[PDB]
Amino acid sequence: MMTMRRHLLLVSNSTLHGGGYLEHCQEHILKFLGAQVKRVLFIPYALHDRDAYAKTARQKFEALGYGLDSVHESPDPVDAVKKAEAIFIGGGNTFRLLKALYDNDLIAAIRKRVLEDGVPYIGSSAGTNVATISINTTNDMPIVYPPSLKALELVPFNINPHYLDPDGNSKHMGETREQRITQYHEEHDTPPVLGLREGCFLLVEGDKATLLGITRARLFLRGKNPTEHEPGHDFSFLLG
Amino acid sequence: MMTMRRHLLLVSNSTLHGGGYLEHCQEHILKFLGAQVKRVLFIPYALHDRDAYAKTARQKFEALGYGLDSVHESPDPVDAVKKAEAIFIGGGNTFRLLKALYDNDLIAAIRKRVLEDGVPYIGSSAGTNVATISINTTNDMPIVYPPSLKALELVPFNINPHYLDPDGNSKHMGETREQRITQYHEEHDTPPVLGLREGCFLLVEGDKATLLGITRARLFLRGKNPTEHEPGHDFSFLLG
Ligand SMILES: N[C@@H](CC(=O)O)C(=O)O
Ligand SMILES: N[C@@H](CC(=O)O)C(=O)O
Ligand SMILES: [Ca+2]
Ligand SMILES: [Ca+2]
Repeated sequence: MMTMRRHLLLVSNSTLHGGGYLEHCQEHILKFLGAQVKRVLFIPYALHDRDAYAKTARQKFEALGYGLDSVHESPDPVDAVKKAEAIFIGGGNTFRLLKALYDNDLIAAIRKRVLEDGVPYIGSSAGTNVATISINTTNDMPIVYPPSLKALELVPFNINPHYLDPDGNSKHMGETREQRITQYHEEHDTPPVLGLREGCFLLVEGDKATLLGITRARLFLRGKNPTEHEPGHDFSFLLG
Repeated sequence: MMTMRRHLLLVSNSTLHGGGYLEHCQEHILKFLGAQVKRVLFIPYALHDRDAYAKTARQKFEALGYGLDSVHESPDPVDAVKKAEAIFIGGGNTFRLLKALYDNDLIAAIRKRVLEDGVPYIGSSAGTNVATISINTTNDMPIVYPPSLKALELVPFNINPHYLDPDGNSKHMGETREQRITQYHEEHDTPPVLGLREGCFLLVEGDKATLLGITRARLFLRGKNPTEHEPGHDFSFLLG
């Protein structure tokens, strides 16, 4: 089971407006990884310029006291995952990210490292999407075609990051985020969808899940009214 | 070739705020279908309640002087397409729509009816997406998984419907529509992306294409600055 093995920090978004990269969650990253993790394995696949992405993430994690290895600089990404002390998958285009995880044979390897070996996993945004059962509730454009929407399944429910309340000033006739999720929940056997607004994130420790941050999360359950939850809320019931 | 065979009316959105279903484009529908088309074959697959969707579309098209058959009430959808005088694919969830076109074996049948038999095609929003080479530039959530993102290819370029200018009042850190398309244009061999704002639509007659409506279209070319185009603009250069 998961009880003493699963460690996830699932961030909705990397940056608050006017703030620094990972600044709003930097204390939680520090607590989550702890003092005994020396190096973090970064996965930059969600963005096109992997070199510049790794440089940005390395600057921040080195400022936090961690070395940073990018899997795109490893000659054997599978081996890099098998040796990682901690894994951070950054945001970007979720379809591009998931296809690249499949293309580099990393789905099973990351699953084993996190769920069986207890290696801590950080996701930001698209990296949070691929931590879930599937990317059915990403906001991103399908710029490439992954072989499946199934992802790492580190948790069995879906997440909608960057969750956005409807705009009352708006005459735009496109779907609201809630309307899009409602349509998902018309399809067969779909699981709960956790809408993490920007500024909030989910800490998973075994079979415990906790909302952290400074904003509310909107939970979408199939056939039910959406419910709103304050930082500190216990989401353990979403875990098996 | 296409010169005297292809007839498309590609609408960005069905309804102006405060207006009626297809009201803003109803005159163009009338000119496009003409007086000799008696019945329109409707494809409601983009929405979950196909019965209610067909009822809504039937009310409008009957008010415009056309009978309406919904392919979801046909016992052989392929045969219904082969006999259609005109085809209208309505908006909804583009992934759900495309998967259902594939599931009902309608991609080839619709392609033949439109491109070889000269049958007029109307798309609205998601129905405009599936008229293009692929649905890579839909705004919709991947609530189901079609076998491919390739669509009808009635035109060889991509369309982004409901195109939305960035919000200057907004502190939301999610991608702007332009940022999403730019990422598409980082992938290999991608074609032009026509951003149809709400209120504008594309009329295709053979190898001629014209912007119609009351709003501007933003054209995205790979590696180039986006360009803005007024109603009446000649987009024929996007066609082969
Ligand atoms: N593209 C987003 C993910 C999403 O909104 O689904 C990000 O990684 O920032
Ligand atoms: N879901 C939209 C299509 C899109 O925005 O891509 C519609 O059919 O209205
Ligand atoms: Ca991010
Ligand atoms: Ca529509």
